[PDB]
Amino acid sequence: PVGQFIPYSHHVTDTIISTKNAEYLSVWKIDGRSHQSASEADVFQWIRELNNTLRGISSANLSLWTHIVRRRVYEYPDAEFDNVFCRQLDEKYRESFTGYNLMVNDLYLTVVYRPVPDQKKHRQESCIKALEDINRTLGQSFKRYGAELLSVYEKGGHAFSAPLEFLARLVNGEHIPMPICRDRFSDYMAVNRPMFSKWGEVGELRSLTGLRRFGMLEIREYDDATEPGQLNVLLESDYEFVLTHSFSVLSRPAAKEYLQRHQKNLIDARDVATDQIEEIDEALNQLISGHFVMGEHHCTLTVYGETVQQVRDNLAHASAAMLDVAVLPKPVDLALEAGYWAQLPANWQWRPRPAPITSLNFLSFSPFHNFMSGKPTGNPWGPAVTILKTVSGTPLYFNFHASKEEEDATDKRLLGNTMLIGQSSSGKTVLLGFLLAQAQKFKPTIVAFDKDRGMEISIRAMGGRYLPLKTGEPSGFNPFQLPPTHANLIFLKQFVKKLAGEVTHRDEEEIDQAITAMMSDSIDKSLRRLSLLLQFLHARLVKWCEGGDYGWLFDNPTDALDLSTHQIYGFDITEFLDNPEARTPVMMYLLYRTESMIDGRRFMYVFDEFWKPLQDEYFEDLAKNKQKTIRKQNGIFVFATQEPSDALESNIAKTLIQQCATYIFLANPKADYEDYTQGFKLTDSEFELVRGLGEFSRRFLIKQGDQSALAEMNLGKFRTIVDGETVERDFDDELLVLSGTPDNAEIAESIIAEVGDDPAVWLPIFLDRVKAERSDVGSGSGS
Amino acid sequence: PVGQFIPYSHHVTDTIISTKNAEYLSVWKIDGRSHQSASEADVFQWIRELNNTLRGISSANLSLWTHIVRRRVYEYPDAEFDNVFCRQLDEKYRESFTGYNLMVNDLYLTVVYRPVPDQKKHRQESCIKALEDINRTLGQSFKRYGAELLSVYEKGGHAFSAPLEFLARLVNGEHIPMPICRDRFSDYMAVNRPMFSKWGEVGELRSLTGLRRFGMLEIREYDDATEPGQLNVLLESDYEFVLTHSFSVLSRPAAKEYLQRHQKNLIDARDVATDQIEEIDEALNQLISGHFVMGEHHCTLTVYGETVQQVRDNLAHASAAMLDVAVLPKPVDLALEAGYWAQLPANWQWRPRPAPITSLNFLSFSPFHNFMSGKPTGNPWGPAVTILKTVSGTPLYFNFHASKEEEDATDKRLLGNTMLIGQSSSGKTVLLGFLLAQAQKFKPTIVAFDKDRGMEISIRAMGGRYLPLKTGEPSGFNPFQLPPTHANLIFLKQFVKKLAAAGRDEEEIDQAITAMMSDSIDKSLRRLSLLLQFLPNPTVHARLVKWCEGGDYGWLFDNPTDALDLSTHQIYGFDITEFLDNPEARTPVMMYLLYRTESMIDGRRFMYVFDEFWKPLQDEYFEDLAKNKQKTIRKQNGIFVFATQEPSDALESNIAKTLIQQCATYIFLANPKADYEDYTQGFKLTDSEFELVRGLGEFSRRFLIKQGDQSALAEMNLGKFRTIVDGETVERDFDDELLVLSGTPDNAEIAESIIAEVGDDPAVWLPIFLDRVKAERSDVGSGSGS
Repeated sequence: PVGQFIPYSHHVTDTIISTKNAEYLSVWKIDGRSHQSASEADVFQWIRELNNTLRGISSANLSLWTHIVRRRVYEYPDAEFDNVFCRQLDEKYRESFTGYNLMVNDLYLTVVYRPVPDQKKHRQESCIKALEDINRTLGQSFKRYGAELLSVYEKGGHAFSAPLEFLARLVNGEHIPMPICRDRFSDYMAVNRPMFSKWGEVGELRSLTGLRRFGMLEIREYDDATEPGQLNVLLESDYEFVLTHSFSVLSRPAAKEYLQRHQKNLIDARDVATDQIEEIDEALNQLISGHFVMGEHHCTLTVYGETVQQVRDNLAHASAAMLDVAVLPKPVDLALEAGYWAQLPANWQWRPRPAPITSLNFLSFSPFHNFMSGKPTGNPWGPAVTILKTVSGTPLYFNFHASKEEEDATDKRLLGNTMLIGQSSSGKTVLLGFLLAQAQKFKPTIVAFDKDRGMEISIRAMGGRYLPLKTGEPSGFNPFQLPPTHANLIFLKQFVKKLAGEVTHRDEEEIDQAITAMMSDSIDKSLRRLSLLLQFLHARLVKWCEGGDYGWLFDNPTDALDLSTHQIYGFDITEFLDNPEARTPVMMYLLYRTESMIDGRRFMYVFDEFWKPLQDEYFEDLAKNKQKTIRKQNGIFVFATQEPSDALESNIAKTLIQQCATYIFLANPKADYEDYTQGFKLTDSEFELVRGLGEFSRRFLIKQGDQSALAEMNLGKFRTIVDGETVERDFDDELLVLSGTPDNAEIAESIIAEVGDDPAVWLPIFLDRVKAERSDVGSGSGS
Repeated sequence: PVGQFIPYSHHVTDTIISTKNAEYLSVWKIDGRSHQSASEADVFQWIRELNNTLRGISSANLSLWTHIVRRRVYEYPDAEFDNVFCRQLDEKYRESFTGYNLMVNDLYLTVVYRPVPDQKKHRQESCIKALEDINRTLGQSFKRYGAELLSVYEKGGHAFSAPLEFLARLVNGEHIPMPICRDRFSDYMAVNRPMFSKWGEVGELRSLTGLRRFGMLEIREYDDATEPGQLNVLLESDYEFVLTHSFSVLSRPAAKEYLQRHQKNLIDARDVATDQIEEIDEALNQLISGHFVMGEHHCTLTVYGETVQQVRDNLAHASAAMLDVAVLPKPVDLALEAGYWAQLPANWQWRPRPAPITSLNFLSFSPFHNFMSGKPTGNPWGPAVTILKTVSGTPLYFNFHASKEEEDATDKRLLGNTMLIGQSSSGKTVLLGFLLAQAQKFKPTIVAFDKDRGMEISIRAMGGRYLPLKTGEPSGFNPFQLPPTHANLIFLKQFVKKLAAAGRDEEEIDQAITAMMSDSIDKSLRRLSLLLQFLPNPTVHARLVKWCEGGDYGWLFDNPTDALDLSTHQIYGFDITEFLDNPEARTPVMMYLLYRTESMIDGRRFMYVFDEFWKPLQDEYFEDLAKNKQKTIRKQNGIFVFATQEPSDALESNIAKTLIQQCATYIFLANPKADYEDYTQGFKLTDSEFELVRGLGEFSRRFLIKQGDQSALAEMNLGKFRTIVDGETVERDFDDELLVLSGTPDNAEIAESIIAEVGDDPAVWLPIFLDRVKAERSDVGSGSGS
């Protein structure tokens, strides 16, 4: 049958998996350091640190199985928006990938402990303690690597097994979420059994997504040298394959005996003393000195597909890309019937060929892969944008919340803050408008604070509120002046930031309590109450000058209910570089209102030049306490500053950098310098990349946690429906997200003054008309 | 398994590999000598020179194994052009090759020294010295044979050891690049494992690319009367075969004793086969003097294919083609298995029948005769173009980077200068355009100096500039001379070459003119106008103004700048049509053009193109800068290609003879005139190659291509149609012979139309205007006048 060939039986604890041969397993899901944004000394230092780690995690009680699974992305739920602009953008982006081969490649590392009644239970508990020590040391040496211990999807429904299903994805060919029952896992739990041909050419695998066929390659006689990332040319890899590097650790005297027999072979060659006995004696010296640790090893690449000519084509391309880098893959005959059963990490019996390798040549073969999202689908929301063009590589799946320095991981969901920095108008607002437009698939309510009349047409076409501020016109927000919790506290803050220990600090709290007790008795009084509050018990200055603050509650009604009608809200903080005269009270009560509003969804506070308005100590107290409370309770801050080396002088910017998850560096030219390496936590290669992309390349360095790569937008794509359609250029709905100020501002104002409700169906029609007039007559006629 | 049948062990030195029985191999690749160019009686002289070499290194430790491998060439890449006209020409030429005679054959020779603890190391260190001596001898003897000693290939990505890959090709069936590693080669070479069954079955070879089958033919006859090319009739056939000849040298007592045994059985005892007893006595005295060397020799023909009826058909067709040359093949039974392991050059065990033959009957059965075929890959650039219609169908794979007897040091990549010889432009311009398009395949920086408005449509459609430079139109000023880069020396040389024509060393006077000209820093047309309006204050500004003629339209001086894409292109062209000396017109404009285009690109693909190359290079400055420019530009990846209309007029000069001496690929087009003591003296042909060039004809564009020491005829043949395609609606080719051939009244009107009638940078105005050329000239042009 099939159940005798798969050795697992979960009977111990969360991370450890027992079996019938009394072995124990523990699976890690890693997404390692990117192999595109680092120097050669950095990857050499990484391999040296990993070898110094694995030198202690040794001594014959260990088997490490590194799996590199390149898999299609069937789990991605591309869905609808229920507004026509964002659905049009999703349609253009989804069919803007003309054969991009959307595959993601995750890593796994299986740690297997094998030692060689109540005493057997004691030995089992000793293996549990020993493997927990191994897992603790491995997690302490994988802090840069993003290695989540994979006993993490527990208690979903009725006790689902997370160190399982990866051991199903090897054996079934599809990620089936395994249930834990009081039974054995080898009975009939692994459902989709594969079958083999009688000659052993290509095996078949009857999954639920369709019948597949697979072929394998075994690596033998690899090169005597070892590049650190030597076999990373199989990550582009149009294969949907599974790579398995098994290293079962041999002890020191067993490895010394193996080199003794190898020297006996190389010295008793029939009159060919090939002078190769000078590096194996050096290897014996490194073994006795303790610099190495050797063990048995086999590498199997199982490439999947269908229509066996295509499987053989993939096998031939894999053999070509392997022999390019000086390893020799032999194909497999009927021993493939054992080789797939050598895929599982409890398979010393059906092991194809145990080549003894040193640990440096094992870490040099599986060091780790390029950059993707560690959770493509599975975030606290859905995946925001399937960003293409990690440059010559996989997709991105850009998320606002990925990871951070994982200390005290409990009592928090995930840090979600992002810093979308870049040079002034060099491709910042188009990316921010695109991300805020694409994020609407799981219903957030974004609140934006602009730089200078930017992102206007995007938020206005999304259905947003977007009041544009001018401070002279009476159309503006009014002081609401009715919280029945700490009206005295907000009267204190209003008095001190209206006079602008402010000036003398003499009994202003008595003025606040007097105006509260004389005016508010108790609830639901109108502009009579607001007029008493404005008049008597900005303040003295506008009271004696009559000019400069018309936009506040100066015979303006209580516009306080306007935070349940729309979803996107937008305020222009353009003419407010004169803080703390005007910018900090306005944003003080705006952030007061919009922080009293928390609707449970992702409240995305979008800032443009966040260091400009937040220049008061009240916003420092908010950037401590409110930032902790909002990044706790399903809130997301999206900053976009422009001059970060001019922003780094304030400590508010420092404490907002230190609590920010994902960074985007867009178009920083050579005018900026080595201060990206300190504060922003970069290496030298990442700053070299962001300075070497140039000025008008419109691609950005994305960095999440300890991973970094590049990303583009690719606004040139076309599709083929039956014959090859026209080139779309992604230029329809591109001037609406770029937000050129005069055309979009004038036409948006005039056609919200022409048709009443804010349209997604009628605003871009005449917006397209008024943009096409300029873009056709002004740019084609005169030459 | 198979690891006991394939006898190889580790590399011992750079070029010598080992065996599990302590034999030492060294693999040469022999780009063999071209035999269908001189095959009257010099073939016997080549065979006698090779036998006089092989008698020197007789050395009964030795065993030679030579392999003729016909391979269906797959490594020639598809040519992505990123153009429209040149891509159309590449598509038309690629569909022009349905001529099924692909399969380049390459010839290898493995020298196997078989030497019959620390003493074993001494044995190895003596066998290395002996095989290095034999390698030096065979290198000095195969100098004209295009030899290359296959070394350990020190950078593929780490180290890739490539005499081993050919040793893989005998056992695997494809060029598998075998990486050198910490394991003997007997355990990991045989990737594609063979299979054999029983009586009535040919061998199977289950490769990853597809299933293959193979049969074997064994040479077993008592034939003596051999010719030096008796088995090159298979060198044009289509089997994808591997033909192995093995010759292990018999020792002198064993050779004399077995020759005594065979002569007792043959030339004596009352039958004697009269009269075959005469050669044996003098040959026995020659063997006691060593003039013969007898050796165990066998030969197998492994014929590859698929669909075993087709393998049996190819075996029967090879049987007929070898029965044509009085050789009797035999099919191989179950000993095919052993016979397949008879191909690897360390197996004296699995040999079919080690019958002894002499050295001349081994060097005559398998000499290094080869149809000329260039490198498909491996050249430092991309391969240029394949051209068929050579000696018996096999393709050529033309390449500029072909070796020579020069390069005493291996400093540059490969010598790559080329020149065409032909009279009256008899289809020269079409060949130069057809080479320029397939050179535009791998993006070069072409600079051309055309003769009389030729190559103008090809350059203009290829993304070129093509200054007309003519003293006859209402326009014409295209020269600037304004910014100085090598100011004092080069503009001093240009001034003294512009004014110095009086019959007297005005060098310091011109130096003071340049010193008063440079006023002061970074000046424009104001500075050039100051240079024009400097006072006379003898050889003076008078002849300068009167030999620019005043309002210098055809001339170089008194111009504005023409700064428009002088460096941001890929193809530049100039004309020297109305340029002849007295007055000195052609030399300063050529000096200025070579000076400005010297430092165009230092490092990437550069190709100087010259038409009538002996015409501008006449003065002594051109000799000095030609020698220095060759010596410093051949290292900086700048190759040349010349073309002349007369051989004898080009051989009249001396610096032109120096440039002839340093070329690397000659293409002799067509000469019925054929002055005898110029082709064989200056351009270095033999007598039979010159007779070939004379008998080539006068209008057909069949040309003798000679590169290295190989020579073969070729025809580019852009006049051939086809018979089938996927879109079965049209199967004839007609175009692109009227755009590269570039008749000057067509090119003048194409330039006038691209200036005034339409206006376009790329080749997008072309095809209806090509109809406006062709159909309009055929209907209302030549035939119907008025």
